[PDB]
Amino acid sequence: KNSKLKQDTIDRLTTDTYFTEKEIRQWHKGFLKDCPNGLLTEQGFIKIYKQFFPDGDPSKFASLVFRVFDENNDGAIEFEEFIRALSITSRGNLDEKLHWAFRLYDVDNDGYITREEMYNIVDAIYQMVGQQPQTEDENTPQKRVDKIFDQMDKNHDDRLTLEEFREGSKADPRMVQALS
Ligand SMILES: CN(C)CCCN1c2ccccc2Sc2ccc(Cl)cc21
Ligand SMILES: [Ca+2]
Ligand SMILES: [Ca+2]
Ligand SMILES: [Ca+2]
Repeated sequence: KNSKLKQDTIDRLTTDTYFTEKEIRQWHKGFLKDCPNGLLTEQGFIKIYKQFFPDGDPSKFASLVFRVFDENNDGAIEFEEFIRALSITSRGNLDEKLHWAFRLYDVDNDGYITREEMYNIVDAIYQMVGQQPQTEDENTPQKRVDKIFDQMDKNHDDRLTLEEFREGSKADPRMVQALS
């Protein structure tokens, strides 16, 4: 019964996250309000994003986030996955946050961010806003991303490793700023 919070789950969570046992039990109550039976599917996750961005279509972005939350790739976000992601994004140190962002941009999980993956995240963000925006010629989404990508791509091989992305993002936080 996915609804019941087991002690074994709490034990791993207090080891792996910055939440106390009392905080985890309180979060489990709120989690059950949005997800009474304890498992959030991708459609369920898209549905919550749609409510929050009524003038856009956040489906593409929500699906990208969902796959990073769903660490075991079983098609549902369990409470333990929710708490782990919340710990990283709301309490984690800068290296932990940037690793999470790297996983979001690395759509195919091959260990590299390509320009095309970065374009795709940006396009998804624009869709969520609800705008495929007309831009001046030098301000196109591709042009903006390309200049930031080029500065992070220190060996100019058209892909970003975790280290290129993380150190580059410390000098220029815009790619991860856009995620929030
Ligand atoms: C205000 N709230 C909806 C929580 C914040 C938004 N958001 C989110 C959505 C639904 C369930 C959990 C989360 S945590 C989170 C972590 C990373 C990113 Cl990129 C987004 C989110
Ligand atoms: Ca899962
Ligand atoms: Ca990739
Ligand atoms: Ca590179």
